[PDB]
Amino acid sequence: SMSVKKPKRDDSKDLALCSMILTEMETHEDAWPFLLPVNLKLVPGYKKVIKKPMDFSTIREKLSSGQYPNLETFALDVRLVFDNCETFNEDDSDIGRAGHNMRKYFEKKWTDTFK
Repeated sequence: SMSVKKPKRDDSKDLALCSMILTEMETHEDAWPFLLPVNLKLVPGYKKVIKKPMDFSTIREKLSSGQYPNLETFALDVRLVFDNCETFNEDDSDIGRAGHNMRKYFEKKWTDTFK
């Protein structure tokens, strides 16, 4: 509360470390469904159904331009990429499997880097 603070966690490396995680996600072989925004002119249903589209290139631009106020808002956009994927794609599809694999990969890197 006022004049009552928990000990200050060192957050000075968060930017760099979120960048590294995102590089590793970008270079995974199963990243291909997630590298670029879904083309809303060419994919029927996407625009209406997915209220908040997100992809790796859009996270990379937000990160590089100081649009993430803290590491939680960064994790929320990465998870949004996978939650979108699950909303639109069957589990038993190449893209559906890609999303589950990438989510697992992300979550482990997140815990190992920060928890």
